[PDB]
Amino acid sequence: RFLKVKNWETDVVLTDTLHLKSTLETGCTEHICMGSIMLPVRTKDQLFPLAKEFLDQYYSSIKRFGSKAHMDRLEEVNKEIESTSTYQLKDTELIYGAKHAWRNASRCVGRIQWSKLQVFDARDCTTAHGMFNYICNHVKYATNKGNLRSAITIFPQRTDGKHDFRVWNSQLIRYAGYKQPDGSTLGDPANVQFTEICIQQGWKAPRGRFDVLPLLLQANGNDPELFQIPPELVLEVPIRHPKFDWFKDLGLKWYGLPAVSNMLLEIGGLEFSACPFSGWYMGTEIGVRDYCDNSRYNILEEVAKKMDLDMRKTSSLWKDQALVEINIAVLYSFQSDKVTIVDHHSATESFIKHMENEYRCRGGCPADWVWIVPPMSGSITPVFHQEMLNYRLTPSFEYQPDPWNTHVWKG
Amino acid sequence: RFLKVKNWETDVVLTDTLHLKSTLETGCTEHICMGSIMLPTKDQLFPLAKEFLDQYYSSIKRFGSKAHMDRLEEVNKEIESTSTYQLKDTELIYGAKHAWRNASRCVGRIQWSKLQVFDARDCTTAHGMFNYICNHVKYATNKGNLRSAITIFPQRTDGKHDFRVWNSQLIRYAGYKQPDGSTLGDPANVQFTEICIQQGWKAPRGRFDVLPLLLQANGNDPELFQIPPELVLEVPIRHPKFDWFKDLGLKWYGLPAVSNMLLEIGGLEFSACPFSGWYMGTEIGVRDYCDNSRYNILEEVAKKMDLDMRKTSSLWKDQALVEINIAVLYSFQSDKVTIVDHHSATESFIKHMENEYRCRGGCPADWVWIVPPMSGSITPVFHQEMLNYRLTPSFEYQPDPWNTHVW
Ligand code: HEM
Ligand code: HEM
Ligand SMILES: CC(C)(C)ONC(=N)/N=C/CC[C@H](N)C(=O)O
Ligand SMILES: CC(C)(C)ONC(=N)/N=C/CC[C@H](N)C(=O)O
Ligand SMILES: C[C@H](O)[C@H](O)[C@H]1CNc2nc(N)[nH]c(=O)c2N1
Ligand SMILES: C[C@H](O)[C@H](O)[C@H]1CNc2nc(N)[nH]c(=O)c2N1
Ligand SMILES: [Zn+2]
Repeated sequence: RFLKVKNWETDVVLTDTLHLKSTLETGCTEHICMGSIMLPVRTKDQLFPLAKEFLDQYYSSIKRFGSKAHMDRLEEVNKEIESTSTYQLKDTELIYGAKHAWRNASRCVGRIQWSKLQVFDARDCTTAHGMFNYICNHVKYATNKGNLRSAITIFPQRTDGKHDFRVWNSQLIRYAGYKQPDGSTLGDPANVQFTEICIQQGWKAPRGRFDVLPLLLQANGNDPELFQIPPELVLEVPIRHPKFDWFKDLGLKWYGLPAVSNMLLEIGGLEFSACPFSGWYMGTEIGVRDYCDNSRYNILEEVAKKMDLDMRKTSSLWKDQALVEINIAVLYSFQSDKVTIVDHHSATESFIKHMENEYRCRGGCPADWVWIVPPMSGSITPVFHQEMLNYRLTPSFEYQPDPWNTHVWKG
Repeated sequence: RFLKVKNWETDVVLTDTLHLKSTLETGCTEHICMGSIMLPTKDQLFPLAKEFLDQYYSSIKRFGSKAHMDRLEEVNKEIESTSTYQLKDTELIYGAKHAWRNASRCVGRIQWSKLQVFDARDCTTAHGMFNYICNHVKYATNKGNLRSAITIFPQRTDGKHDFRVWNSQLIRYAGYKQPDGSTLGDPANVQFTEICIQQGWKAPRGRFDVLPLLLQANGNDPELFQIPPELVLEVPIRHPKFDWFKDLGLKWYGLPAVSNMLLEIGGLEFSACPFSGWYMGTEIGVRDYCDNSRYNILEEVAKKMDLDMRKTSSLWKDQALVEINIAVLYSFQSDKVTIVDHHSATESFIKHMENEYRCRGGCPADWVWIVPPMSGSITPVFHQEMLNYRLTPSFEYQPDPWNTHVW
């Protein structure tokens, strides 16, 4: 079966055959579309087919399908599964797998870069202090003094589900949030619960508006331990505006390295529950979502006030005006400090070229429109006008429950 | 089978049960989501009529009453005898209001119960269609105080006597390709404009020419008619702070009136059912003005503002976009023509969704269409999970009649 997608701006039609290789479910049926829903211990039984599927994919990628080397590796993995009930990936397969999980990540607009990912193998790690050291190294390598380099660090895979490696932080670098007794929040409201955990674990909080959170790291199913990332390793950018000189007096800054640390990487049926990965920011992530969501720093009012916009009626589009100015400031600030950032026009234009390339060479590109379209100026970006098909390919990044909801405390 | 939708800004969770009555299919499967794709007999008819009459009698609290049974009996008799049936006025009005209520792509549905339904099932000629349409235009326009309306022409019979309005909206601007290679007027309408010219329209060959109506009665060849200019309320576009903005010479029409969809009620198909409400500002200022394949005016506006257009990261497009949209709203408001901004409309839709969840058990909604085409995440609909499913009565797409019609 072939499926066609059309761009309604250009009339370019593309044909998808890659969706035939999709195995996992979407959440949708013939009777309900769940496309806007945010979120819609294995036996040998299920493990060998998943491993075989993966190694067939790997050996095809390297022009070695059906080779002696291919056959010997299936045999070796099969015996390892029946003998030990799991298996170990070769380094080459781990690299291939991690790059493909990114290539397959349908919510990711940055995937033109997928083949340039630095994979750090941390599968020899055994303790939280060991995890801390690997994570400092990733941050320093990825940051590269502002010339950001995409990277992933991969800790040991799940075994019995009782010995999991987890990074409890949702990102390696994030700011603390504090709920005040009057009901207001200081800092980032998204991180209040996590910040309360850290404090309970013994972090002494500076209690300001941009406190970089400590790492909370669980090795081998043990209780997590706290570590402060060396401040000299945390690159930050003070936010100012090219024309408005009062903008700096808002006291805003943000960190340069966006590093997702709470997802699960699945490769060939193996589950890597700690696999922090990092790229670089698209400006709207900070300027639209982190600053202007009502449930985040919520700075629209204060900015619009300073601009003396007409705030008595929404139809003045005061929020829209302030929104654009904030986003100019974020891009200006990062570019001026020589910290890698991409604007939403450049990023979406690149994605469309990536997507067309993938259709030609791969037969498809799964993509989640809801996530790919930027949270401001949607229809003046080419992706708004592009029909996409969303389906799930493995290797993949997957959500997993927050570890505080499932952890068995040792004491 | 019982489904939750969460708002991520407010944490409010709603439970959807209404989807279980979903009839038509979505295009999606368990393997693939098609959420962003724009267009994914006697024995057939009786269950459809029954399903509809059942929800109708339920709505007037008369389910299982004799009057309910008797109507079902009568229609069954009528289908058996005539192969079709005729809706009572009460059913027709209920059906059209509900087709709007069920429109998953419509952010304006808080208004769904206030719909003036004009029964045109007695219409027989293109001239009668023109008459009904002028009356709808004048009624809905109401000197700028717009009122929602639908006009319903006769239902499909054997399918070779279809009533159709060939136009995609009652009021739109012409488009002409030039020797230049550029396009004058609205490029969306270039093809329909050619069809009009080939049918005999003398086009005045300008940027904002109101197109003539091309009306097909009774499967006959369609015919041209000019809407009385005095019935077409238009708005010149100026800006509350930029004096040069009026120099661009932009205008738009006050009445958005979709005229190419098919209304399905109780299995009956109404192939000509033009309907109208009023504009949300972004439809004109973001889509009609700034789409690359529409009037595409961002470049000209940015220049006049003297923005740095050397690099995408200055956000010059985004800046001009906001200004264009301020100017659309200001202009309609100044001229006392109903318009709604995207903040107000989306806020209303959230309130409507809650009402529907509470009173009906859900609200089919298509997030891809509901979230405005600018400033998505600063509107509350961005953060609201929505379930998309197909309920009937419904408005459906149908093929353009020039691809179907036999001359
Ligand atoms: C290279 C620079 C990159 C840019 C500009 C980029 C851009 C983005 C953006 C804007 C989102 C949506 C984020 C949000 O709204 O929270 C995203 C999601 C995602 N990206 Fe990329 N990305 C990049 C690199 C990567 C890398 C290196 C990986 C993994 C190796 C990755 C995997 C994903 C995944 C798994 C998601 C979905 C996360 C979720 O569901 O919350 N990205 N990316
Ligand atoms: C009262 C004022 C109304 C407002 C502000 C409103 C708002 C909108 C908006 C912004 C769209 C998306 C249009 C587009 O992007 O092309 C839409 C689509 C839709 N609306 Fe409403 N609407 C209103 C009245 C109505 C009425 C009176 C009906 C039917 C009786 C209706 C049925 C629909 C349908 C069927 C669509 C989807 C059409 C398509 O797929 O192209 N609307 N509406
Ligand atoms: C971590 C990752 C995906 C590799 O980098 N990509 C990226 N630009 N952003 C991902 C999430 C960042 C999040 N939106 C934030 O604003 O902190
Ligand atoms: C009833 C009706 C016609 C849907 O009104 N709704 C509306 N505000 N617009 C719908 C389509 C109009 C189209 N987006 C336009 O910008 O011309
Ligand atoms: C409910 C809805 O799916 C949710 O708000 C999504 C919308 N699209 C998004 N897109 C991106 N990139 N990131 C997000 O957090 C979201 N949030
Ligand atoms: C490809 C994509 O589905 C298409 O561009 C849609 C996106 N969302 C939309 N939303 C509305 N309200 N109107 C539209 O025309 C579209 N176009
Ligand atoms: Zn779907």
